[PDB]
Amino acid sequence: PERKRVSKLMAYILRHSPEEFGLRPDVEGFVSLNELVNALKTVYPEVTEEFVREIVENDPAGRYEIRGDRIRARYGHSFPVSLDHEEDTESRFLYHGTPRRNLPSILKEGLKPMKRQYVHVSTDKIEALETGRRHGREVVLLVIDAECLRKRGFKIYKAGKNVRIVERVPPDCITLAV
Ligand SMILES: *O[C@H]1O[C@H](COP(=O)(O)OP(=O)(O)OC[C@H]2O[C@@H](c3c[nH]c4c(N)ncnc34)[C@H](O)[C@@H]2O)[C@@H](O)[C@H]1O
Repeated sequence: PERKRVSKLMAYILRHSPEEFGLRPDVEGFVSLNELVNALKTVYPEVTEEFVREIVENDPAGRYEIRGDRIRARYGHSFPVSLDHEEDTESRFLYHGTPRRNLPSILKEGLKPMKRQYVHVSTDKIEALETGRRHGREVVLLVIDAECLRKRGFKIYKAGKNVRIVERVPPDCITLAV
């Protein structure tokens, strides 16, 4: 209950609107941990640094990263950020879940970042489908040839446990839609 509310607000601050709370993330997307706790307290005042450190440690998707006294979101940003994730050179197939209503536009334009900086995909079929279900009920599973992306210059990076980021996904690299 309360853990999900604080995590949703953390993602809003660290991915989209930090300046709304007086925060200035560095080029790599990090903000001061102390600054984040004080920002969160203006909405939920009974939050501590230990409560936030428990969220980061127990995050099932690996959303957040703490380097000492700093904290950032690892992906999902809507403002420019210089990330240092490792490249995914092993995956052959990647997956992306999206409402079926988006398929005609995707089959002509490919996957675009839209309001975010990068296109997000997954190595896990269940995670991709759950991600698509956020936007609507009827969801299709897209299968993406990873080597198709690499041969066209689009490197894939390991942003989370199963989450992967890439600049875009041309339609020719989408092999299947189920
Ligand atoms: O942690 C969460 O955030 C990550 C991003 O989630 P996604 O659902 O992948 O993206 P999001 O920005 O919220 O939604 C964008 C939406 O737009 C669709 C899309 C992509 N490309 C096109 C084109 N060309 N035309 C029309 N629509 C689109 C995407 O499929 C998506 O539904 C992720 O890690 C998630 O867990």
